[PDB]
Amino acid sequence: MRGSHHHHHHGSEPTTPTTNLKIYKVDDLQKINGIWQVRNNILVPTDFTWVDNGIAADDVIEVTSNGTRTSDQVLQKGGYFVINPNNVKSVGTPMKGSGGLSWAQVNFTTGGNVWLNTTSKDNLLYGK
Repeated sequence: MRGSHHHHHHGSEPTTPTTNLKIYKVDDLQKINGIWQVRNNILVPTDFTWVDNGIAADDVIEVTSNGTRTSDQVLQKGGYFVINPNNVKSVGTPMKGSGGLSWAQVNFTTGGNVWLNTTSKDNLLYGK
């Protein structure tokens, strides 16, 4: 209503950043909560709370071994991926449960809440 009208477009000429979102490991992804969910042996040795600790793959973007973002467009487990940071709202507070480590609530685009073994901040961002 009040000053709520404002349209803007992005840029088609992105420079060379220094914080490239390193690869993830698609160790196991299932149709979870009506949304494809992802797991990696690093952040998900096993037992990714499909509930919310599982990554709604839709929220992320599968990259190729070289780190190529959105190569196929359709996520698939058994490889690697990259969580679209732009689809990312933020990286939330961690919680110990999926095994014993630290799994943090990251706020993604579609799945909203998406947990990941947060035993590394560069984990989500980079996959550490």
